[PDB]
Amino acid sequence: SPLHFVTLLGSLRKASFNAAVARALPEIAPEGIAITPLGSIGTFPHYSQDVQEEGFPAPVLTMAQQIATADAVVIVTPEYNYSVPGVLKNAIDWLSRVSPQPLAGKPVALVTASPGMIGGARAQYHLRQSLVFLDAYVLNRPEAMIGQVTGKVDAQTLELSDVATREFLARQLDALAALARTLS
Amino acid sequence: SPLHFVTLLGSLRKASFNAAVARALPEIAPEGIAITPLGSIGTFPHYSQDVQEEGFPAPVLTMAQQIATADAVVIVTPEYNYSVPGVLKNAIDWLSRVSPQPLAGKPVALVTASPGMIGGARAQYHLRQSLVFLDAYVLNRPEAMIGQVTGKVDAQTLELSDVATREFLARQLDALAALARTLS
Amino acid sequence: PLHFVTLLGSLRKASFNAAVARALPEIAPEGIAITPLGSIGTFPHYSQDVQEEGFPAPVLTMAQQIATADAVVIVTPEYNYSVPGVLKNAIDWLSRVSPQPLAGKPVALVTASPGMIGGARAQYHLRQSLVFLDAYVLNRPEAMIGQVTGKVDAQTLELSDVATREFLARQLDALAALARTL
Amino acid sequence: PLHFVTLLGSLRKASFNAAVARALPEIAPEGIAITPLGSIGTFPHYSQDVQEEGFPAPVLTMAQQIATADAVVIVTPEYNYSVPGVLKNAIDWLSRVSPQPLAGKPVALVTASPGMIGGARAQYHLRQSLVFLDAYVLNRPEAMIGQVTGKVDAQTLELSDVATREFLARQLDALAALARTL
Ligand SMILES: Cc1cc2nc3c(=O)[nH]c(=O)nc-3n(C[C@H](O)[C@H](O)[C@H](O)COP(=O)(O)O)c2cc1C
Ligand SMILES: Cc1cc2nc3c(=O)[nH]c(=O)nc-3n(C[C@H](O)[C@H](O)[C@H](O)COP(=O)(O)O)c2cc1C
Ligand SMILES: Cc1cc2nc3c(=O)[nH]c(=O)nc-3n(C[C@H](O)[C@H](O)[C@H](O)COP(=O)(O)O)c2cc1C
Ligand SMILES: Cc1cc2nc3c(=O)[nH]c(=O)nc-3n(C[C@H](O)[C@H](O)[C@H](O)COP(=O)(O)O)c2cc1C
Ligand SMILES: [Cl-]
Ligand SMILES: [Cl-]
Repeated sequence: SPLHFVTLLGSLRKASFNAAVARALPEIAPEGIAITPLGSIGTFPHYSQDVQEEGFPAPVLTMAQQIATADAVVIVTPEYNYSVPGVLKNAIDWLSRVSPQPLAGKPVALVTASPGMIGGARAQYHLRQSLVFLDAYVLNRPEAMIGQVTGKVDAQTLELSDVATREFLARQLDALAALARTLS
Repeated sequence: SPLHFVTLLGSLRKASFNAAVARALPEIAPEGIAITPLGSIGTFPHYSQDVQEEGFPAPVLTMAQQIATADAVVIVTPEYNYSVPGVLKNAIDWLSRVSPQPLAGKPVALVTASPGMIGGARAQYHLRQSLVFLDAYVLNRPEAMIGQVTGKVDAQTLELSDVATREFLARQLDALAALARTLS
Repeated sequence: PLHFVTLLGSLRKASFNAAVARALPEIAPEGIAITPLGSIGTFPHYSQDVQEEGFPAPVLTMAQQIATADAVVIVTPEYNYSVPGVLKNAIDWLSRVSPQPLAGKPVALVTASPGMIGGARAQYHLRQSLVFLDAYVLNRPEAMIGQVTGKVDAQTLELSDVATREFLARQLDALAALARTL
Repeated sequence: PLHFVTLLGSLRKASFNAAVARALPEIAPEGIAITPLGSIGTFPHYSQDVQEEGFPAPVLTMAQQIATADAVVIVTPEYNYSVPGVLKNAIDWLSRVSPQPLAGKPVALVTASPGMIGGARAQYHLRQSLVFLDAYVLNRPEAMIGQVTGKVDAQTLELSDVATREFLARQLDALAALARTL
């Protein structure tokens, strides 16, 4: 049983640490699980009910269908102002108005990375609150808060090289895989 | 002592109930307090550190200076997916990177309106969490959650006419005024 | 073939949440037996010192009834925009138990309140603790019983409101489907 | 000319948060007297039934020491991603007091933990209750003492760490400025 996971990325900057983390998920995945990245949340317009009425942005239905046809989603994001980046919450707001709504019943795992010690934990719980409304099924264990990320991805090379973080994340994908196969 | 309050609006749609609420604040204000609306959060680009480096969007510094020169801010917003609209969190993310940062030390009052019973309370507390980081001074009492807003603003005329809601909000501005004069 | 237990967050005899909790066995969908756990009020305040002189008997007892239950329904009021301390104290004791009763446990929440918001805030704080305990907490439908005052007979102390009974039976239906699935 | 009281969220003799709480009077900026409130452990579990037979004596006592204090420093661990039930129980009792001691009260929070996060999650849940109580809770600087194990002498039970003592003295400075301002 080959699973397909897609990753949703909360940062827009080229040198993003969270992006480096996301890029590593596919090389980290345990055999039997392919992982690809979704489109950029940066292509979405700001959510407006007027825009919705005129019609859903193509990039939003694209992301909706890729999530819906995926076996699980891994959300990978920094924490902004003790919460979720507004850009990322904005992508969530759009996906939440689609019918059928793509996150409903969808296995979901969260990963946050910060240069600081909290490792973006404040973000994960606000994001959970929204996901309750969307009826996603978010993995409780293990939680992935990557503090001091600056020390875990080597500079100029962009890559996540920290061995223990790769182990941790690889095991989180396994649990996500097990969660998905159990709601199947 | 004449105070000046500005209002930050969380919805983009023309027929927004929260917009109707905001529009009423100035006619509601107690003598000695002028209230004007800020620019639209819809003119901001998605927050990106790359964009920041190239330079702050003009609409962001505009809003920063209007807030900083204001005696207090009233934030008026719907709740999206049990949290703050991503568009509004995105405007918050931008303002948070300005120097000096405009919300630091700023008296702030929150107002949320929902057609439902919760009246957007889930949003107010997530928004508070962010505002702690920004060092804003957000009014505890009275809290303004306007549930069943559909019944409180008359249709086709756009206006907030519910007498008790106007009283409640007018008294919340007074408390905001008292909070501001006390940090002065 | 399905057994649910109820954990109650108010101690006062005339508690609105207690009324709600008593109706659950009555309105439950057939094939579902729902029984009440013991009172959270018999726990001492958590303390690691006390724990190291062995677990309070009722703590092991409740741990036992939860662990071998198919699901837990937590029915509680909201105190100060959050979970009642006494309820949270129960949850704290249970979280230290030998193997921890709530790991993997299907859970539904029900809050009741005289006010507008119906204990909504309490639920989300509770969800955050349940994450750490690896409980599987039902998303839909959420049960917030605001304006409880008019839905419970002031004498008799039974939730009269028919619509509310029907709603809770549906939440039970959903909680069952969550349990069988997991 | 400034008086702060401390409210402690752990009951265990060898509590890391207790160590932190004892250092506060020592490192306090001159002109600031800091004394400990009574133990939250002497409260019974909240109940409206108990309340209607009059408030537990220690509840009125603590209400009294808080109300006439210039500020409160709440020092507590994090239990299950939230506030310890026993601490929350104290807060629950205080919230019902005659006039409520925390309305308008300047407050700083300090959490300590062996782990990375240092009780961060606890603080934000607590802030949500304090909103309803109209406490004025200091934003900057926030004091999360992660990895507390290495900052407190295992024998002696005093927070040895110099940097941490210096940080807390600054938070006290800030809490004072908040108090004089309000
Ligand atoms: C607007 C803004 C808000 C931020 N808020 C937080 C925060 O609340 N907590 C935190 O640890 N870091 C915060 N940061 C710092 C980010 O954690 C850090 O910039 C991180 O590397 C961004 O992730 P990225 O590298 O994937 O872009 C914030 C940064 C910005 C620009
Ligand atoms: C994407 C989206 C998410 C929403 N989330 C919530 C919610 O969590 N709680 C709620 O009560 N209403 C929610 N609503 C409904 C809004 O409360 C309602 O549409 C409101 O009138 C919008 O405010 P406005 O009239 O100022 O635009 C949501 C609406 C949208 C479009
Ligand atoms: C200490 C305390 C705190 C309370 N906090 C809230 C609150 O934050 N929101 C609310 O709607 N009701 C609050 N209430 C009121 C309860 O919702 C109400 O008393 C309810 O009936 C208690 O549940 P019960 O009837 O099952 O005992 C509080 C009550 C007490 C005693
Ligand atoms: C019931 C319980 C729940 C706990 N939950 C957490 C938690 O969520 N996060 C954390 O970092 N530590 C948690 N801890 C560990 C405490 O942070 C640690 O025991 C700390 O030393 C307690 O504070 P104290 O030393 O002052 O008693 C928990 C401990 C207990 C007993
Ligand atoms: Cl930062
Ligand atoms: Cl809706």
